[PDB]
Amino acid sequence: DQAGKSPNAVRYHGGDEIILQGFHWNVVREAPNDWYNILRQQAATIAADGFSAIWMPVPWRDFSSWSDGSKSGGGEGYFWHDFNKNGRYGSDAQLRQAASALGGAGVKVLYDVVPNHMNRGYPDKEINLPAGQGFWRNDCADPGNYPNDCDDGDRFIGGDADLNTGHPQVYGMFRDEFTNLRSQYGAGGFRFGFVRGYAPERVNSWMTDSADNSFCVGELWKGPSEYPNWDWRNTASWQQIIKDWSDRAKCPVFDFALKERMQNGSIADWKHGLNGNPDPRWREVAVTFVDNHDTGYSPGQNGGQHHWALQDGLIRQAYAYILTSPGTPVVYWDHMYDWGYGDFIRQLIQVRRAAGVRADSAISFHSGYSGLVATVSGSQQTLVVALNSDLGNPGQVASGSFSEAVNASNGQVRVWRS
Ligand SMILES: OC[C@H]1O[C@H](O[C@H]2[C@H](O)[C@@H](O)[C@@H](O[C@H]3[C@H](O)[C@@H](O)[C@@H](O[C@H]4[C@H](O)[C@@H](O)[C@@H](O)O[C@@H]4CO)O[C@@H]3CO)O[C@@H]2CO)[C@H](O)[C@@H](O)[C@@H]1O
Ligand SMILES: [Ca+2]
Ligand SMILES: [Ca+2]
Repeated sequence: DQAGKSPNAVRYHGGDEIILQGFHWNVVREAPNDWYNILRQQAATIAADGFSAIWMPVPWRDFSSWSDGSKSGGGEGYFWHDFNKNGRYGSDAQLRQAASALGGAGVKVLYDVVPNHMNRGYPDKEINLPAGQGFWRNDCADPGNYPNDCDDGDRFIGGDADLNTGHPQVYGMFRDEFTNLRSQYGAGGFRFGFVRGYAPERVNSWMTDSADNSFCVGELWKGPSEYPNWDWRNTASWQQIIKDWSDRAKCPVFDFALKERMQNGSIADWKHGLNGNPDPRWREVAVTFVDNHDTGYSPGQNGGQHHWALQDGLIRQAYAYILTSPGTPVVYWDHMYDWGYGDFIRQLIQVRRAAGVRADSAISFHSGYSGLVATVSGSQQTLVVALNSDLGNPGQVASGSFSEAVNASNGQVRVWRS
């Protein structure tokens, strides 16, 4: 494991990580209070599969509950009331045992953190911030969903649970808990959620104070059409918007530009994600993914959230693309361990490592064929990747001598290495 910051000081931890999203939406309902025991038990496997890091669920306890007729949810971590670690995924002691086993197997533990809001109304919680002290967004006039005096980012729904993350006491609180996660729970980095809710610069401060040389990734899911008409972003590309956030927070960013193309464009169009950017400074900060607990399905209740899921017909193509390309890839728990894409992903992880593909490796796209044809310059080998393509052999598009590395999905997924 390579451990530094990028040339622009972005915290991509060497640019060589391969992350597993360590949970699905329905885990708290499917294996109540047992998740950490399960992960503890799977540690050796996760490490054997080739993952360098695991994205853990929010460790802060969440006893929330909601019902929207058919749909219902709560307890997943995103509506926490406390920093207490005895929540729906397991106890404090089990968490420590899981983190210790993962770390012991050499898998860095990244914690999902939600600074934007908290379960304000929760009757019994250890964190009680009164009103009238500027601790809350609604302590100030709130015209709509844009920054106000008590909150420099968007709000979550009504904004009534939004914290003034910039308040010295709120900043501090989070800052000490991050430090806590690092010293007592083996945290190797963080996943910042709902980054549109507070300033980018604040994530950099938190990273600076608590875990400067660690890995971080921020979730910025906000289209151009969501910015005011006068904002440069209202007319920017998805790439530009996420790139900008990355620049300010000094953290890699989830590639929603790639996700958007996978959903709305054809496969040839996948070259328009951040990870396909010709400028190394742009592609090395992209954290690529096929689906997460928000966009994808999950085993169990309601099929999970499935807000923007990739149809089954592009799953193998999608994993072949992120696993062989620039940016830092993330594998969703379910595709790996529930749905049987495990052996296929294991092979692609081995191909990526053997070719020495990393965050900044170059990528060149070929246009004389159907599908997506790309040449990836790994530090150890060159790969030719052909997805849903009429390409016949690697020599038609690359110089050198190639061997087959992967041939799946009836020739729809083909990978060759020099
Ligand atoms: O008091 C604040 C608000 O409280 C009530 O809001 C409810 C929402 O209506 C529910 O839909 C739900 O929200 C979920 C959300 O649906 C779910 O997707 C998840 O979101 C995370 C996301 O997974 C994650 O990746 C991340 O980065 O950010 C998202 C936001 O944290 O979790 C949410 C929280 O459980 O629950 C809330 C709270 O129960 C109320 O209806 C509102 O009117 C009120 O403003
Ligand atoms: Ca690394
Ligand atoms: Ca906010």
